[PDB]
Formats: sequence, C-alpha cells, structure tokens
Amino acid sequence: SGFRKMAFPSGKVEGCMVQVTCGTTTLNGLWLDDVVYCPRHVICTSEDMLNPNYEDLLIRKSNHNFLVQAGNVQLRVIGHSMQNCVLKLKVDTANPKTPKYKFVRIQPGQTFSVLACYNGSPSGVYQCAMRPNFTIKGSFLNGSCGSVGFNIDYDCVSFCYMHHMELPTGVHAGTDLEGNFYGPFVDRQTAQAAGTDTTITVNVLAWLYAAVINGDRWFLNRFTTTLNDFNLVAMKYNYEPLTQDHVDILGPLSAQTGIAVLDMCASLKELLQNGMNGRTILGSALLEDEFTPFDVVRQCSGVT
Amino acid sequence: SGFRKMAFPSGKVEGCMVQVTCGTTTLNGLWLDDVVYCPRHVICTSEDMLNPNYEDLLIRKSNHNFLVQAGNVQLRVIGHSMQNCVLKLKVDTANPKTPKYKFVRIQPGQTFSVLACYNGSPSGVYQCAMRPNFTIKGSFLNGSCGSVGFNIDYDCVSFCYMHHMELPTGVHAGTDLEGNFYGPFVDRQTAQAAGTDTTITVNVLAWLYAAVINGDRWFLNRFTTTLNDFNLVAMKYNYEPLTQDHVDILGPLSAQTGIAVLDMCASLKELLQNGMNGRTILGSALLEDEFTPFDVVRQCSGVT
Ligand SMILES: *C(=C)CNC(=O)[C@H](CC(N)=O)NC(C)=O
Ligand SMILES: *C(=C)CNC(=O)[C@H](CC(N)=O)NC(C)=O
Repeated sequence: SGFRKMAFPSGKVEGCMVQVTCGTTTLNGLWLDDVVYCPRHVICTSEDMLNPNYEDLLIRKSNHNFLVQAGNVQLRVIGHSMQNCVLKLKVDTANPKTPKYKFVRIQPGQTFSVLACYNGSPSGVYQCAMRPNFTIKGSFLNGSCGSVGFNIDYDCVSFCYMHHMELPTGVHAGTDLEGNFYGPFVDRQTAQAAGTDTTITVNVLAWLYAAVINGDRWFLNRFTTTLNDFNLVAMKYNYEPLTQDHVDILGPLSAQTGIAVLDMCASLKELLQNGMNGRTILGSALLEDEFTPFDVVRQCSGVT
Repeated sequence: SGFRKMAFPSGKVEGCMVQVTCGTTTLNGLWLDDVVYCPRHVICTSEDMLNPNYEDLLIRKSNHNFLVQAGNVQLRVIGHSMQNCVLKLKVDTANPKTPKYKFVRIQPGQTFSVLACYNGSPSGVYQCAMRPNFTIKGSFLNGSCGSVGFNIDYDCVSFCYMHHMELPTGVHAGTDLEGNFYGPFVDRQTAQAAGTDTTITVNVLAWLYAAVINGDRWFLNRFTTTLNDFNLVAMKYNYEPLTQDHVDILGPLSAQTGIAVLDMCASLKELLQNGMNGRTILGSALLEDEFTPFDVVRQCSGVT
C-alpha cells in the first residue's frame, strides 16, 4: 500500500552520462554505442544564444573542439553532425554500459523520469509529465542542459527528452533524441511564452483510481455523467477533453476497482465544482495529473 | 529554476539488490562486500508472523536454506547470523559493485531515497522522510521487504532504512541496517498504532525558502515572530517545535534570500492561520515537509 511519485531506477542512464565542452560552454551528453548526443547550443556563448545561426557557428568547429569526458577519462571525437537541435559526436569507443535503448517522441500527458546532471554527473532523479503546452516543470539549474528524460520497459530504456531551455516563466523546453523540440520552442534566448497549461484529465482519473486502491475513498459520490457533460465541466476548469480512447485506457483500473469510468468522471466533476474542502487525496490537496494509467497499474502491480 | 521532489540517483544501490528466499518466503536483500542483509522475517510463514520466536525459528535454518540470487546467478551462503531484526548472510563472493557505504541511523524529519524492489529487482525510486512518529509513508507492495533507504554524499552511500512492515493504517515501519526498528515497532503481525504524525516544521521553512528562491513569493508577509510565539501556533497545528538548532540550520537559506528565519516563521504562522486560499506554492496546495534544509541547498546548488 501507499502511492508515491516514483521515478524509474536511474542506473542504466547514469551509465550513459558524459560531459561535453565546446570552448567555454559545458553541458551534459548522452553516450549510446559510439555516439554522444548533446544540445547543439554547446557551440554557443550566452551572446550567441540571442540570435544563433547554428550552421554558421558549426563551420568554425572541428572534432577536436568537442571535449567529451566520461568519468575522468577523455573520449576521442572522430566525427560530428547536427540533427535538428542536437549534435551527434561520433567517438572511437562504444559506451560499454550502453543499455538496450530506443528513441521515442512522447505525446502530451505522458510521464517520464529525468536524471538531472551537471558536468556529466547525476545529481538527482524525478518524475515529470509532458504538459499539454509541451513544456515540462522540471528542476534544472545552469549546467543541466543535455540531462535526459526516459521510460524503462524491463531492460530497455526509451529516451524521450533532452533538456535545452528554461522559458522566462521558469518552465522547461527540450527535444526528443532526434533533436526536434516538443512544442513550438526554439533554442534561442528570445520571448517564448507557453500556452495554457491544462490539466491531464485521464491522468487525474488514473490517480483517483490509485487513491481508491490505496483506501482513500471519501470523494466517491452517488453520481454518474456522460463524456459530453463531463467535457463541458472539464473545459470550464482548463482540463483536457476526455475521449473514448482515454475511457478505454482506464478500463483495467475500472475493472480492478469496480468503478465505471464515467462514475469516476462524476466524482472528479464534483471535486472540480466543490473543491477539496481542506481534505487530501493520497497526501495531496490538489488533483495530481503526473501519473498515467500505465504508471498507476505499474506501481499498483510492482513491475520491475 | 524549478524545485522537484528529487531522489538520489539509484545506480549504486541497484548494484546491491539481491533476492533472498527461505522456504516459501521471498524478499529483497542488500549485498555489500560478502554479506547479504535482509529482514529476519524471511524465515517466517504468514502464520509465523502472528507470534514469531525468531531465535527458535532460526534453529531450524542452515546456510543452504537461504537462497540468494544476484541477477540470475546463485550466491553460496557460508554463514548466517541474526543482528536485532536483520539477518546477515555471509556469502563466498564480495559484491563487485559494492559502493563506498556507511550505515547511519537517521533522526525523525530526515529525508532519504527508497529503491522499491521486488524479487531483488528495482521497480522505482522515490524520496521519503522519517516521520516524527518513526513511520514512513512509502509505496511498498507484497515482496518489497528488504528494499532500502539511503542518502548519497558524492561517492558514499549512507544506508539508513530497510523495509519490514506495513501497519494496518497502511504506513510503513522498518529498521536501520543494524536491524533496530525506527520507533516502537516490532516485526510481528499484531496491533501496532502510530502516534501523531506531526509536520516537520524546519522542513516546511526550508521549502518556503526554496519557493522564494524559485520566485513563488506571494505568501511573504510584513510580520515577524519569536520562537516562543511561533511554537504556540506550531503546537496548535501539530507542527514540531522549532529550536534554535533548527534556526541555525536554516542560516544559509536566510543569508541567500535575505529573509530572517523568524520572518519566514511569521509567514508560516499566517499560512497556518489563514490557509492557502486556493493558491499553490511550488505546485503544492499544502505545506511540504519532506525537504530538509540540506535538500533545499543541494537542489538549489546542483550538488552531484
Ligand atoms: C546548459 C547546461 C548550458 N551550460 C551552461 O550554461 C553552464 C556554463 C558553462 N560554463 O558552460 N555549464 C555548466 C557546467 O555550469
Ligand atoms: C516481504 C517482501 C515479504 N514477502 C512476501 O510476502 C512475498 C510472498 C513470498 N512468496 O515470499 N514475496 C514476494 C516476492 O512477493
């Protein structure tokens, strides 16, 4: 029993973190096989970041200008290329700790673990969600660029995020491991405002299911609703619309608890309209939306 | 910027987890050098747990009755002893991934990372606090016994917790790595009720400091207080008394922010008396107490 915001064990990713230095910029890289992946703004000064022409800046860089350090041992860079907003540094040594991996581009509402790193060294691990506005609310200080987000399926690390940017509002933006930003963000120090940070409805409902499973039941009401009626309330509270796809995904939690998904929607509707009245659910005074239905099943079943 | 409930990177501890089986009971063990540490109730049936005599149960067990599996390779047990509520299984092979380590017994209010494990395999990592009533609010399913809590100082793992027990209220109890329970708990399936779960005041104040540092300032008021006046309010709200030792520990966060500790106490006093009025601090609708002053400095400074 108990339900915690839980990250994947980070060891497999710790084994991939390196330091990348280009001139006076140092950030983190991800060493998989004989390639080190890092944000392309490693080639920039803070001055460059105001208006960088990356192709032009890269012309001035050779293999020997990229200093890659894995622990306290230097890797030899034998090639470099830009893919979208990442650099791929080819090194002469395959990372011996390379886990089975994939590169995945996640959808908004999907959760992942971040291994916060500085100078190629892990500082901490925490659980994030891709917000509906394609930001993440992370903990990223100067030097954290190139820290990665990931999911693990048994022995396979799916890398979904690399950290690039803090917006002036202090929310975070980054790329998948092909270098494509999530959302409309660019790797430039300019005015970039996030859209509406809506609540990930399917994730709130999953977490209400987790609550019932762990004995927090006070919010369960006598009502049901429809998707259309629920969605009217959801829109009013800046919640994402719930689709039949979301209802289908919640099916196993519905089955386990014997609470129809639309009944849990009606409970959620009353919590939106009535508030918590100073009560908590799983030790929270607000409705948690950074657990996916898959997260709740995993944590409630003990998957390793 | 951003402030997250952050666990230590778990790789160093992942490298220590093994499966221990005795008859039909399987749980987790911690393999450090040539010793595997696990809860002594590995020798119990669920029937035994109602009223176990551990010394008597252990007489019936030989080295070959303890099955220790590290990955999918069996370790040879060459000795066993009971220390308090843990078994120490001497094995013929030193764990080659043994990190620098220490065993520490933490105080209430101290935070630590848990690596939740099943069948010797890590499922997740999360951040916990030793509650003032010597429980932790964890996420622990059947099979999680022997999962450990730890802090890391650069390269040295300080193990502070091993999981033994879920109380009927669904909060958790366990031992240090010498086998001594935190609090009054015993490894028996009997009526064990927790005392008052008070709020860790020094940790709330640390987190209010983290909030100011990350730009959440709305709760900062025009007032100051004294320790004695604050403590009267703290008692009324089931907050731990604040001591001058706590004020001293908050000194560096006081210095960084320029907010006197007693001024932040007066802000906290108003939040207790007035509530949040539907506002959030660092994305929380309640006052967070599972960040120590050391945690806040570490996360705000980027220690690796
Ligand atoms: C993202 C991490 C960009 N890096 C930085 O701004 C700092 C400053 C620098 N000298 O590169 N890097 C570190 C390691 O603090
Ligand atoms: C604490 C983990 C005690 N272990 C258990 O109760 C279960 C049941 C068993 N067969 O040992 N262990 C597991 C691995 O589920």
